[PDB]
Amino acid sequence: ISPIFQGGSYQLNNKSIDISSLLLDKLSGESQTVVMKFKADKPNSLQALFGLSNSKAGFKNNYFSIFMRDSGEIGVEIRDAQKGINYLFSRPASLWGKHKGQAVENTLVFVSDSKDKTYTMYVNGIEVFSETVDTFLPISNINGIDKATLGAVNREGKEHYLAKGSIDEISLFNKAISDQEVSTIPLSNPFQLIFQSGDSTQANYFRIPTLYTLSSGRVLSSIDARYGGTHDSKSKINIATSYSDDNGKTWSEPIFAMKFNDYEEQLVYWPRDNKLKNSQISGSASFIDSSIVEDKKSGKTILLADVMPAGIGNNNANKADSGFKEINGHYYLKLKKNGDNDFRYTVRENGVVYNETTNKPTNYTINDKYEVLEGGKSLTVEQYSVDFDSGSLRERHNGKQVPMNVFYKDSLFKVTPTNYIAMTTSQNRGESWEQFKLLPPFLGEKHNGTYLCPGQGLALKSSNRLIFATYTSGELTYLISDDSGQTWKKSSASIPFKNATAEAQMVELRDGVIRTFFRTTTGKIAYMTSRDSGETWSKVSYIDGIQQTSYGTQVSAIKYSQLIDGKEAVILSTPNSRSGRKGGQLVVGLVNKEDDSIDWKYHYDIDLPSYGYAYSAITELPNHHIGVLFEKYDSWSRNELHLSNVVQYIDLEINDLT
Ligand SMILES: Cc1cccc(CNCCS(=O)(=O)O)c1
Repeated sequence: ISPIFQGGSYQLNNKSIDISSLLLDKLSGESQTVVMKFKADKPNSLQALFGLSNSKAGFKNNYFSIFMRDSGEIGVEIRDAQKGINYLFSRPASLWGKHKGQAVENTLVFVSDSKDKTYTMYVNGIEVFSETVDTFLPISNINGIDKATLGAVNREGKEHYLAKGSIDEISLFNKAISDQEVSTIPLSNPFQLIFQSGDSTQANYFRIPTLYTLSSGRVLSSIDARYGGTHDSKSKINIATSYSDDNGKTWSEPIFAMKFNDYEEQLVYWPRDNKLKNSQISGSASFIDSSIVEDKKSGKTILLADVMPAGIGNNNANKADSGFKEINGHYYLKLKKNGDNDFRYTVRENGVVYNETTNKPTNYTINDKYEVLEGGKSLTVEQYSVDFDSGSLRERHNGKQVPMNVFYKDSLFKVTPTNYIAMTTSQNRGESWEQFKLLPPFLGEKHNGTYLCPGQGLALKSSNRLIFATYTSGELTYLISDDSGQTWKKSSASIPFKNATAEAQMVELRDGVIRTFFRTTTGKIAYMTSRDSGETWSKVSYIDGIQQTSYGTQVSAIKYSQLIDGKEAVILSTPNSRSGRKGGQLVVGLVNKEDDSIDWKYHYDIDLPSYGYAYSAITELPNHHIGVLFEKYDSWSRNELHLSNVVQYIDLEINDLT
């Protein structure tokens, strides 16, 4: 259908534009669609892009508006005082501001549908809200409407919510266009989605992106596929992967590298209201925090992730037990059988479940998949599904049986409720993944395991050494293998922090010289250096010129392959901010060969200082461009939980950065 109104090249410089004569007498019926292509690289704190209002005295709360905040939030108000209706819908972190230093044209599609009593907002190809009401209010049917306005809302004859930006195109339709029709509206996105709502994972949310370039040129990515909102475990979370064989231009339909089946994989819209947003899937096993490395010698790709048994996360992680028992200098996974008050069982060699009280083996064994078998026959449990239909979250048996896994809540045998580390491999560069194995304890029997640093592992260029960084209280604990990850050893490196979330990433500055950048509690990114390929580690220093928050955020890093201003180059990706997770930057450092110090010379703003930027992953693509996959929102803020499609991918070239 044609538009009833179509206009453009409107400059909003804190002066509203009156289009009432053009538009108001065209509006008819109760369903409308607004399509609007706009820029705002210097928004005011709070501004309206489009307004429909009763401007008369005493009717200040009769208007429709499409508004944004300088935090990147978008929303609408639909108010009529006489009808006693005051509707506000919005979603934080829905906008782009800048890309490569040019203002981004955001494509906004708002559908006001009177038949379905539903308001739907799309921005840059992403539905950010869809709200159904019991009492629909057509944006046209607001009492006494007499003004149509761009860049403000006219209330009692005055400009409210004055805007700074521009509207390249605006069109209105006296129809609620279909989801199908919306999909055909052309976009001007600076970004790409690799993982997204409705893909093969069926997770509505995603966190903790990774990126790694394989020697064949294939680019690999892993991520937390988060089902129960964006909450850290406890929840249901699988690890998913996707690859690109064309320098990041297109990406495979994702598959799982790590998954549990105790709970169904469900696409669920998690409540964002204050009473309910902290609802948590509370009985599901899960993974969290993946890290990737490629082993030159075997050609295998290796992926590690944290593992958590049902119910269990960071809060209630057994911080006094590794979950293994030492016997004769060997480690065995402890088990608790349904009905005991203690862990009276171990998984010895060949999965054989073994009674520790009697030292007699049982008729039960554990297969490669951590599944339970009795006399060689495989036991099952009934799966759970979740729903908010009763008003609050319910976790209910769903009728489907799945193999009994010792990480599950309904399992006859259960592991110790603490965090573990799992490892899987792919022989086909991420077209499929093996069953994972648990890594052994490194810090000992009574020490609960370390925490994987998400992102990349490090493959030393001049040898077969593989290193995965992990953290725990008071130290980083690097995991080192020289035999394609068959066996691992630890290299501990003390840090001056207790209970720090010390997510660390490494770059190889030259052959045998590793620098690790890590998150702290001080507001500065820290670093340490190894010169013997990770055997031993320097004292901690800190970077000046970049700010993080007191709680800090993960930082991603690569050694760039090409000299810049004639010097070795490292690239860092991080929020640059002491207030929140925003102001994303790539920072380019030039190495000083006389002392391996780094001059941080170029700062590249991914988008506005006020727009969200959290965890990230960077990689040098085979064409020497830079790929960035990142949380484009504040993943710390309690106001920005459970947003869909905010992990986004962009392509940069070095000259953009400098
Ligand atoms: C439950 C859990 C397991 C392993 C690691 C973590 C850390 N979560 C950090 C993410 S953030 O800084 O809170 O955004 C949590």
